[PDB]
Amino acid sequence: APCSCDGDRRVDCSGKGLTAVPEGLSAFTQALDISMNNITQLPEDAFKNFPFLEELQLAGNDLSFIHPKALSGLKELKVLTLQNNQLKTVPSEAIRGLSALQSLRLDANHITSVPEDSFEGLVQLRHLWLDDNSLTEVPVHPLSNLPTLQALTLALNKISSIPDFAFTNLSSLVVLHLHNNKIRSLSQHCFDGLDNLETLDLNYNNLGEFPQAIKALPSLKELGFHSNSISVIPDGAFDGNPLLRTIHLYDNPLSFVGNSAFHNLSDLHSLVIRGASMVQQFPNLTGTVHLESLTLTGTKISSIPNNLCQEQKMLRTLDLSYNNIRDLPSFNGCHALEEISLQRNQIYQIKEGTFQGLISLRILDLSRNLIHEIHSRAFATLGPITNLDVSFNELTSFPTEGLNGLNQLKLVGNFKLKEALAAKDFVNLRSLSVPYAYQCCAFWGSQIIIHCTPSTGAFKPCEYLLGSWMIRLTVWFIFLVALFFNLLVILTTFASCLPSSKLFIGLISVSNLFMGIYTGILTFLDAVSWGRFAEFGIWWETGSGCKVAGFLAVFSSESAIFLLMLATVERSLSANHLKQFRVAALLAFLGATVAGCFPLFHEYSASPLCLPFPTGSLGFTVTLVLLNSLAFLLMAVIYTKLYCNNSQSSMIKHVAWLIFTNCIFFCPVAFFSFAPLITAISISPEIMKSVTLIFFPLPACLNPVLYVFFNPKFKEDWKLLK
Repeated sequence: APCSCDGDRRVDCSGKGLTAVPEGLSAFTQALDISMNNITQLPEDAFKNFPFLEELQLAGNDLSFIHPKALSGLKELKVLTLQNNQLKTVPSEAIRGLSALQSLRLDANHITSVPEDSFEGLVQLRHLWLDDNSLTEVPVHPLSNLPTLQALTLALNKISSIPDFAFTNLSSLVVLHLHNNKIRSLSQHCFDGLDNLETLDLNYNNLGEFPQAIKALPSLKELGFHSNSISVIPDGAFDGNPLLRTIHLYDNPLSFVGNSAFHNLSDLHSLVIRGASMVQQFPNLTGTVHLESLTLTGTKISSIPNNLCQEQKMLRTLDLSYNNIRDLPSFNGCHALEEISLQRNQIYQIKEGTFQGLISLRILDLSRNLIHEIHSRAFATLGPITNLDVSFNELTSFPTEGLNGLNQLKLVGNFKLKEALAAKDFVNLRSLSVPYAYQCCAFWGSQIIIHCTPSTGAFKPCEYLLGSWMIRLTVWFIFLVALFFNLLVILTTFASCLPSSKLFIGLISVSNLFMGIYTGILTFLDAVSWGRFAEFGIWWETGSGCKVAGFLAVFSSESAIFLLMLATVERSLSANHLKQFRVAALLAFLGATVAGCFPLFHEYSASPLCLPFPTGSLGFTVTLVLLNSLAFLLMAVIYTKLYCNNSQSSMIKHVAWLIFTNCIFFCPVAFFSFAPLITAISISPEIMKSVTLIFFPLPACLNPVLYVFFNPKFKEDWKLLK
């Protein structure tokens, strides 16, 4: 086939790379399609062989120059297309005989300018396209020869401004597109004569002032000018546009908006305003009763008018975030509204009648406010609510009537909400997020799974504080032994009436007795609250008892590591000083106090075991660990010198055993104290909590044991005591 064909008397020579006009075709060819080839010019009477031509298509052909008699002879074709070409100037002297055109597609061309005598004889054209071009000005004079043009596009060009009386002859214009353009300014009377204009396009431009000249476009129904540089919509700017019904103005530096500028718009269907910070009061909405959305964000208004919902009967979406509203009105008569999103405001209270008559509500966003009280019956009138977001407020008690269908609930940030909510009034709940991890223990941490957020575990226990009945029974002996044997050592040491060795041993017995007092407090708490801990956990962690428990635990643990680093400096120094060793044993019992009194003011609240480093803030924990490690290193370094260096032989043996036991028993706690750094090969918190719970009070359990059944001076002093 010289050239691919079809059965509707049409030749479709696409995809062939012709270098000339096809020949030998039928004289009855209805449409000549020769697109996507490589011909650059046509001789005269190139299309004389086709007297009955209607649809000529040579787009994507890359024409360069046209002979001013080649296209002649076509006195009856309809649509001419020459896009994706490189025509520098319009065939103005060649389109004179093209008197039967209906659409001239000269877009996607290299047109830089049109001549004055263009568009003559085209009295039947309907569509004009000059898109993706390089025209510097609007062709006013040539456009004057188009009295019946129906749709004109002038976008993607290099025009900077449109002068006055530049569009009078286009009496049948209906579509005007000027997007991705550079025009900056326009005159008062530039747009006159377009009485039939219905859709106007000006977006993606740079007009710095409101195009007030739109007062003469009565038939405008779509108005898009978004992504511009406008900052004030004046007062009364849409008087001449009553049939208008869709405004586009988003992404602009709108700073101020007039109070009565949005009135008498009966066909408006949407309204979005974000960033008008200079607006102080709610706009006048008289005459606009068919609107479906009000998105007023970034504004300083303070009071919702008390009758929007008796006038806007078709409202569906209400978004008033990022405002300064303080008082909320009655929402009765808002039947079709389903998208209330009042957030980032200054509302402080919710009344009974605030949310009455809302039968179609489905979304609520009352977060980031200062609501301190909510009525019990407030939510009893609502219908099929699904989302309720009240997080990050100042609530103390949460009503529960009429919230059985809440699919998703959010409550985080209400720190003063101590009361624990029940699981009977939220049977149809899918996602919950509460202020304290122990309020989640009542939804179980059937068919579907809730997903609580502050998450429970073993360092935030939900039934037992200690663990199984093995960690329980061993903490009960470490308490009994550390109490009774320490009391016995104190009694025999400080009631025989001392040298500077015996006094130090008695003081390390006092600081072990206080540690035993701390672990006893822990086991009584576990015992009282057996079988349930949610009831007592909130009262314990946010209470004041945890402060005393932590004070005793840290004080007993660091007053016995500095009273054993001063007892190695009294043996190395026997290789005089009764006064000084007695005034340095007060500065060890008062230096210890500072550390505990300290975490009490600046923490003891990240575990129920009330310690500072079971887990680890990167403050007190790392400092305690570093100080204890250096003291133990120096303690061994000092004794190492004495190691290489009667009653003196018996005391040396006792202090060496004390230092070995205390060094050995401390390594598990130090090693597992750095849990986040190494995760202990993804060790379970339950397992490591156990070992940091048993092995921590252990050293202050055999110090008075080792000393009472294996040291010569305990026998003698016992006998001088009877």
